[PDB]
Amino acid sequence: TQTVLPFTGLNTPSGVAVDSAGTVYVTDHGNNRVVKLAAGSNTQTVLPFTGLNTPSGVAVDSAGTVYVTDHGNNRVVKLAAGSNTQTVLPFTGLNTPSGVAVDSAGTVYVTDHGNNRVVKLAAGSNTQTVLPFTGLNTPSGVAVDSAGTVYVTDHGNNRVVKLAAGSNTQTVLPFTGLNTPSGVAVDSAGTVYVTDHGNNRVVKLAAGSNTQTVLPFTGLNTPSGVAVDSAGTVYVTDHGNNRVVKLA
Repeated sequence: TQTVLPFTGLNTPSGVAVDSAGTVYVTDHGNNRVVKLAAGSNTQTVLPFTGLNTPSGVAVDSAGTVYVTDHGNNRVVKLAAGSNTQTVLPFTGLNTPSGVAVDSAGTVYVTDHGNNRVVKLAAGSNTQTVLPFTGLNTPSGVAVDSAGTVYVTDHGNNRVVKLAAGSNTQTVLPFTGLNTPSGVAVDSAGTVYVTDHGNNRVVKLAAGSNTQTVLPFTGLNTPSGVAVDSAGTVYVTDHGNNRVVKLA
């Protein structure tokens, strides 16, 4: 049984993320803002980002710092926890950052939609590293697990790829029948979840498995972002329906 979250006033929402407290963050892309809801509350909070233009992905780190990708201004911005200071991360050469993820060490991973690459920047660094994915076509969703394995939605090629921590060669995950997929997420068991945008469904694949499961969402309409919390609850931005839904 899915539950609709009590967000209000969303338009064409994009990324979703969930922090360790169960607080859910949504990129309300059509309104150039990020909104959050705490577990159990009915009051949503608009975050103090300024100057966003066509945001898409959102991530939240351990300390509560929020990262958002911004298509108009072609940048990734950080909203500092507490101070609420907004800074632009010093990525270089982006053409339209799509997805963002942050790992336990504060390293920020971004999909570079126009340049068919994934780039990462450690905390406070002026060195960005291009990850050795190959043959991507308009990558969008990205996620990183506690091991450092990176998962990328290769949107143009209707597939999901991973680069395991330690490896130099990507693996194509054995998802089947995806169509223009968008968001991706990974839980602490290594189960991967993907928004199969073009077939209105969310699909999941347990670690080391070859058999995917279709999650029992209903009435999704062109879904976009996906996230999973520490209890296994899956959150999907139901983009075409201007809402966010969750499934325990």
